[PDB]
Amino acid sequence: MGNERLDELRARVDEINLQLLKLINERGRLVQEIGKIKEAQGTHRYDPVRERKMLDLISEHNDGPFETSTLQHIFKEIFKAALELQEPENTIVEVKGERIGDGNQYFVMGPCAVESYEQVAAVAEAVKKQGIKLLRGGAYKPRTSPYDFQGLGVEGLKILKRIADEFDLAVISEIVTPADIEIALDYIDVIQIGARNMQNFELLKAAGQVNKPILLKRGLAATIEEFINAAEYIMSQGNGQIILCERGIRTYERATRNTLDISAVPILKKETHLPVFVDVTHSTGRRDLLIPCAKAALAIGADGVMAEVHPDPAVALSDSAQQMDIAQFNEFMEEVRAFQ
Amino acid sequence: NERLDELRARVDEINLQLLKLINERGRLVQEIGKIKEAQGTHRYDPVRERKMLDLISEHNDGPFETSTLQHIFKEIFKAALELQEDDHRKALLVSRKKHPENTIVEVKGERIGDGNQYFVMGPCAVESYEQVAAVAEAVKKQGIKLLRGGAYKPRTSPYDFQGLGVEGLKILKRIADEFDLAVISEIVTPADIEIALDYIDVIQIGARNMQNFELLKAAGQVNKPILLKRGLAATIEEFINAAEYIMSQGNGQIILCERGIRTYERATRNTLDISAVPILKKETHLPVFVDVTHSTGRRDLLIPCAKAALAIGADGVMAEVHPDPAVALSDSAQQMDIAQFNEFMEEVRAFQ
Amino acid sequence: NERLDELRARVDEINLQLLKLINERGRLVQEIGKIKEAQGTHRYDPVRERKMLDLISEHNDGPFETSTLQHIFKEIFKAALELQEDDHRKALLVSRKKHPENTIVEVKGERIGDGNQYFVMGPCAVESYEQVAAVAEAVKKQGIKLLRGGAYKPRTSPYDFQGLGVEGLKILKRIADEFDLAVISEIVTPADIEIALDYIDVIQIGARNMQNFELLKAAGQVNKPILLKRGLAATIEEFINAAEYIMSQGNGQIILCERGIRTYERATRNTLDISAVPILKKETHLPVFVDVTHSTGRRDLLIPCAKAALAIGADGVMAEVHPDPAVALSDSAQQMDIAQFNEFMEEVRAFQ
Amino acid sequence: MGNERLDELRARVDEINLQLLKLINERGRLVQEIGKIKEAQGTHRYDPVRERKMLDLISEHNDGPFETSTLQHIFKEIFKAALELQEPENTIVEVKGERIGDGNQYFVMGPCAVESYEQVAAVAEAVKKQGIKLLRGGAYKPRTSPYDFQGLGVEGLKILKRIADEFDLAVISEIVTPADIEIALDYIDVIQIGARNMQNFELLKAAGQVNKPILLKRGLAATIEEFINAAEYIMSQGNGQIILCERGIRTYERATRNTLDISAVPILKKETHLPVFVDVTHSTGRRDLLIPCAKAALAIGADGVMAEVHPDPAVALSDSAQQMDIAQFNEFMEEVRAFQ
Ligand SMILES: O=C(O)C(=O)C[C@]1(C(=O)O)C=C[C@@H](O)C=C1
Ligand SMILES: O=C(O)C(=O)C[C@]1(C(=O)O)C=C[C@@H](O)C=C1
Ligand SMILES: O=C(O)C(=O)C[C@]1(C(=O)O)C=C[C@@H](O)C=C1
Ligand SMILES: O=C(O)C(=O)C[C@]1(C(=O)O)C=C[C@@H](O)C=C1
Ligand SMILES: [Mn+2]
Ligand SMILES: [Mn+2]
Repeated sequence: MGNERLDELRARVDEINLQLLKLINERGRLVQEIGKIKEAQGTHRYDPVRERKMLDLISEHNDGPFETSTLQHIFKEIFKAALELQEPENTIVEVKGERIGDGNQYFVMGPCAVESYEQVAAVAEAVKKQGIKLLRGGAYKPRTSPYDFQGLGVEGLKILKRIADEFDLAVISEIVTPADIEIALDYIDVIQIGARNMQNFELLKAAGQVNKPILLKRGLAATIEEFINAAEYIMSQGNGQIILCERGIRTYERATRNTLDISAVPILKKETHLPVFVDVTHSTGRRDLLIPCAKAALAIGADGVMAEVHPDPAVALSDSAQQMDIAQFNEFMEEVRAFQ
Repeated sequence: NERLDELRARVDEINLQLLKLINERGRLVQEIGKIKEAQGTHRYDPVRERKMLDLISEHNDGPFETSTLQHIFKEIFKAALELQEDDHRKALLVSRKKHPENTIVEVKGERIGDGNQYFVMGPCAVESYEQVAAVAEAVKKQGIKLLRGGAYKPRTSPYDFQGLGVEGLKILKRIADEFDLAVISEIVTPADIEIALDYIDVIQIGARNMQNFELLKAAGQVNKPILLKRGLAATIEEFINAAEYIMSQGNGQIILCERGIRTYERATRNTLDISAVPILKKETHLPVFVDVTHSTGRRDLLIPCAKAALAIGADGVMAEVHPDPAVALSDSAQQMDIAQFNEFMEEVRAFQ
Repeated sequence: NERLDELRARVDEINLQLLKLINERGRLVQEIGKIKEAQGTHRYDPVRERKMLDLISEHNDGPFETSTLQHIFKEIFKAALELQEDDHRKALLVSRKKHPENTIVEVKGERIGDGNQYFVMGPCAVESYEQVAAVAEAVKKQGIKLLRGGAYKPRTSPYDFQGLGVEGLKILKRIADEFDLAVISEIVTPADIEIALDYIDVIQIGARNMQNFELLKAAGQVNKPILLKRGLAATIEEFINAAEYIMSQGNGQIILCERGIRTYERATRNTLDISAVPILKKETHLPVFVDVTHSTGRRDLLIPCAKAALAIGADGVMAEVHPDPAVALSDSAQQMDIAQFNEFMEEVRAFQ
Repeated sequence: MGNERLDELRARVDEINLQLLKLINERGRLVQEIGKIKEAQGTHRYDPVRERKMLDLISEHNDGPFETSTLQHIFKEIFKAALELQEPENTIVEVKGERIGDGNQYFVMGPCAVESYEQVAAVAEAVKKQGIKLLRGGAYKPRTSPYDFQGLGVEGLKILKRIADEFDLAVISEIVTPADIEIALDYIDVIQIGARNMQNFELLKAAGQVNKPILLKRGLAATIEEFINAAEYIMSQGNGQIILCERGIRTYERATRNTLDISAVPILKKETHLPVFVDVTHSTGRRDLLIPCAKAALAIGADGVMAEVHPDPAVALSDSAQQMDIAQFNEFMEEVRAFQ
C-alpha cells in the first residue's frame, strides 16, 4: 500500500540533486579556465573581495526557506572547492601471499611491543604453528604516561625483518613520523598508523607516497566520516593499499578500556571497499573478552582480527594485563578455528 | 583583465541557477518533513543519504572529485535537515518563536525569570525535622526563600536510602510554614504528584525521570511549578521536548535545570555544560537554573561554578547544604556544611 | 655478578614489605567501603585522592619524581576502589557470585537462557489487529514463538504516536491466543503493570525507564517475566543495579537487553555495544538479548549485527517487523517488511 | 557530631601511604645502584626473567584481599618506574610585558588562519584599539576535510613577525611539526600546540626544548589526567612556560560543535599551577555563545579568553560561521569590558 506522495517527492529531490551536480561541475570548468588566466598573470588564486561580492548576490531577495547565513555557508563550501580545484568492487592487499579482503578472513598476531629478538622469536614460532602469516610488533609505541616505553625504534625494525625472513612471515609495525616511513620500507611489510595519529596528516601524506600496504587505525574519538576522510587522503596521494582497523572508541563506560564498535565494520566495508580489521585487544582491553569479540568480529564479516600475544605478559613492557600468553593464544585459536 | 570579468559574469549567472535549485529543494524537503512529522519517523536518514550520494557518485563526470562533491552535498542535506528541525521547533509551546515573552514562575513571592537571579538551597535528602530545620535557619539568614529537600531520592542502589517519602513531604510543609519558605522536592511517580500538592511549592522531576513520560504528564496536569532536570544523557532537543509534554498538558510553570551531562571525564561526576544555559534561554521562553552540586560532584568547584553560572546569565543556582555532611545519607562528600555555605554565599553575593 | 645478586636479595626483601603494606591498606579500605556502603556515599572521591596525593608530594625526597610516584599511588587507589566495587557486587542477588547457576525464564515453553538462542520479532508499535496479525502469521511460519508489540510507546515528541494503550494489550492477547504465541510489550507506568498481567507474557521496560525505580519496583512485585532494557547512557554497573531493584522485590524472571548506547557517532542512531553481552553473562546469572533494530537504527545493519550478536553468545536477538514499514507510525525506516524478514531469517538460520 | 571511626581509618591509610612512599624510594636507591652495576658490565637494563621471578614471590600465599593479577599489576608499575629511573605558587609567563597568570585576565584575539598581510593587518589595528596585546593567527592549520586550507606556512610566520613589529604586538601561532619549532622562534612569541597534537610527543619534546612560551590545547577527547601528563612532558624537558587552553571536548551534543567544559579550569588551576585559558570560539562553535561563554570563563577564574576575529568571516578560509567580524568583536569587547 505505501506512500505514493513521499516517493514522488523524493524522486523530485533526486532529480534536483542531479541538476545541481551538473551545474556545480560546469561551474567547475569555468573555474578551471579562470585559474589558468589568473595564474598566467601571476595573481593570487583566492579573492575574498570577489567572494563577498558573489555572496551579496546570493543574499539579495532571499524568500526561499533558508536563512541567508545558511545559504552563504553552502555557497562558501562551493567556492572552497573551486579554489582547491585550482593547482566499484573490493580492494585486495597482497602481503606475502595473503590476499586480504579476498573474502577470506585473516589474523594478525604478535606482541604489543618489540622488546628483544628472543621475545619476538618465541611468539613467531607459536603463531606460525597456528598457521598465521601476519605478525605484528611495536617498533615504535605511542606513549601516554611518563614511565611508558617508547620503542626500540630501528633496532626494532631490524629485529622484525630478521624474524620475517627467518620464519617466512609478513611483519607489521607502527611508524610514527614521516621521516621513518622511508626507512621502514626495507624492514617491514605493512605500515601501521596508530589511532593517535589518524589525523597526523604529515604522516598520512608520507604513507600515501610509498608502495606499501598501510594499516590505518581509527582515532580514539573519530567519526566514521573522519576516518574515511583520513583514508581518502592516503589514496588521493597514490597509495590505495589500505587496511582499516576498528579498535574501539572512547565512551563513558569504565568496564571496558574502550567501547568496541562493531557497527563500524559493515559500514566501512560498504562505504569504502577497503578491507577492515578489528583489534580485539585494544578495544576491550580485557583478556576475558578477546575470544567473544573475535567471533563477533568474524561473524559480522570483518576481513580479519588482530590481537596481541607475548610469552610472559605479566612482565611485558606494555599491555601487561591485555596480552595473551602462548597458552592463552592457543586456546584462543582453537576456539575461533572452531568458527569453522 | 577583460577575460576574467567576462568569466565571472557567467559564474554569477550560474550561482543564481544554483540558488534557485537549492531553494526549490528546500521546499520539497519541507513537504517531506511534514510527512515525517505526521507519521513520527526520525528526521535523519543516513541510509537515505548514502542512497542519494551514490547517485551523485554514479553520475559524476564533471571535473570535481566525487569525495569533494559528496562533501558539498552533505552540507546541503545538513541544511535541509536543520530546516525541518527548526520548523518543528517553531510550533512548540516551549519555544520563544511561539511565546516570545519570557515565562515567569511566582512561588511565594519569588518571580523566577523576572531577570533577577535566585538561589535554591538545602539538603540532598530529608532525614529528620531537626536536620532540615538546621539548614532552613541558616538559609533564611542568607535571605534565601527557596529551599529544597529530598522527600524521595532516586538511587543507583535499591539498598541506598530511598527517602522518607510522605513523612518527608510533611516535614517540609512544616518547615515551609514555620520558616516562611518555599519548599521544593522531587517526586518520582504519578501517584505521588497529587499527594504532594498539599505539602510543597515546587515539584522537581529528577534527571533520571526526564523521560518518564507518565510522570511528566501527571505533572502537566496540576496547578504547580515544576522543576525539570535535564537527563544524564539528554540532547537539548530532547530536554525541550520533555518540557513540551508538560506544557502540552496545561502546565506552563516550568523551570529547567542544567545539572551536567555524562562524559568520558572521571575527574568530575558529570561534566557541567554551561553552554546549555544561554541556549535554553534563547530557544525557549523558560527560566533556567544550574545545579552546581550534582554536575561537578565536588565541594571545591561549587563556588567557581556558581559564579560561572551567574555570569552566563542563569536564572538561578541550586546547591546542597546539610549541617553535618559527613554523616549525611546521600552526597556526604558534596554537600556544604553551614560554614561552607556562608563562605559560599559571601563569595557569590559578589556575582548577583 | 656477586653484587647484582646481593642487591636483588635486598630488593626482594623490600617487595615483601611492600606486599604486606599494600594488603593491610586493602583491609582498611574494605572497612571504609562498608561504611560508605552503609551510608550511601559514592565509592570514588577525587577530592580525597588529591588530598592523599598532596601528602605524598609534600613528603617525597626519595629519588623518584613526584609525577611518577603519583602515578604509582593512583594505580593503588584504583585497585582499592575496584576491591570495594567487587565487594558490593559479590552480594547482589543479580551476581553470579551469589547465584552461580544461571537463571532460566520459561515463557510459553521457551526456556530462555537454557543455552539455546531465541528470537523476538514483531512491530515497533501496535497499530491495528490486522497489522499485527500479518506479522504474527509471518513469524510463526519462521518458527518463532516470541512476538513483541508496542502497546505503549515512549516518544521523544509528545505529539508522536504514544500507543493504543489497553486496546493495544487486548489486541496482543487476542493474537497470543489465536496464533499460540508468547507476546511481549512495554509498559510505562506502575499503574499499568497490574492491568497487563491479564494480557501479556512478558513485560518490557524501555531504556528510558531503566531508572524509573517505581516502575521497577512495580514489576518486581508480580509473577511475570521482565525484559529490562539498558538505558541510553547507563553504565553496566547501573544496569545491573536496576536489575537488583526488581529481584530485591521478589521477581527474579529477568531478561536483560542490550540495545546500544549513546555516543558522538552519528552514522548510527546508537552505538551497539557488543562487549556488554559476555560481560553481563559473566557478571550476572541472567539471560541477555540484543535489540539490533534500536541499537543501529539501520535496516542495512540488521543482519550483520544479528550474527554478531549470536556469535558472541547472546541468549537472543530481537528485531522489528511490520508489513508496510513505509507507513508505520514509528520506525518507518528501521523495520523489516515481511520479505526483508524472511531474507533475514534464512541468513541467520545459518548462525543458530 | 561526625564520623570518628571513618576519620581514624583514613588517618591510618594516610599513615600507610607514607610508609609506602618511604619504601618505594629506598627501593629506588637500590635500583639506581644496580643500574650502575649492570651498565658497567654493559648488560641490558630490562630483565623479564628477573621480573617474573619477583612476581612469583609476590604471588605466593596471597590471602590479602586483592587478586593476584591485581598485585602483579601494582608491582609491575613499580618495576616500570624503576626501569625508567635508570638513565608551590603560580607560574607566570611574560610575553611582551603581559604577565599571564599574574592573577589578571588576558585576551587573545585574531583570525583563525592567516591568509594575507592586509587581512591580519585589518584585525591587528582593530584589536590594538581594544587594548589587546596578544594576537593569534594560523600559520599552520590542522585540516580534517580534503578541500581544507593547510596554512601559508612560513610565509605565514613572516607575516606575523611583520605585524608583531609594526603594531607592537605579541603574536601567537600553531606549529605542527618538530622541524618547524626551531624556525618559528624567530617569528613568533608563543607557540601553540593544537588539540589534535596534544599527544604528538615528538612535537611536545621539540617544544620542551626551547626557550619559548607554549600554548597547549587540550585534546578532543582527553581526560584531564592526560592533558596534565602532556604538559608535564614539556616541563620535564626544561620548558616550564606553558599555558593550558581548554577548548571543549567531544560529546553526543549536536547543538554545539564541542561541549565547553568549564569545570576543567579551576581544576587545572588547582592541580598544576599553570595559567589556563579558554577558547570560546572552537569550544561552542557558535557566534551567539561567544559572549556568554567568555563571561562564564572569566567568572570561573580563567587566566584568559581566546577568540577569533576576521574582517569578513563569511569569506574566510576557515571557520566562516564562527569568527567575529570587527563590529561583532567591538560589541564583544564592550560587554566583557563591562565585566569590570
Ligand atoms: O572568480 C574567481 O576569481 C575564482 O578564483 C573563483 C572563485 C569562485 O569560486 O568563483 C573561487 C575562489 C575565489 O576566492 C573566488 C571565487
Ligand atoms: O528524503 C528524506 O528522507 C528527507 O528528509 C530529506 C533529506 C534530504 O534529502 O536532505 C534530509 C534528511 C534525511 O536525513 C535524508 C534526506
Ligand atoms: O578514603 C576513602 O574515601 C576511600 O574510599 C579510599 C580510597 C583510597 O583511599 O583508595 C579509595 C577510593 C576513593 O575514591 C578515595 C580513596
Ligand atoms: O633487578 C634488576 O635487574 C633491575 O634492573 C631492577 C628491576 C626492579 O625493578 O627490580 C626493574 C627492572 C628490571 O626489568 C628488573 C627489575
Ligand atoms: Mn598493545
Ligand atoms: Mn578557528
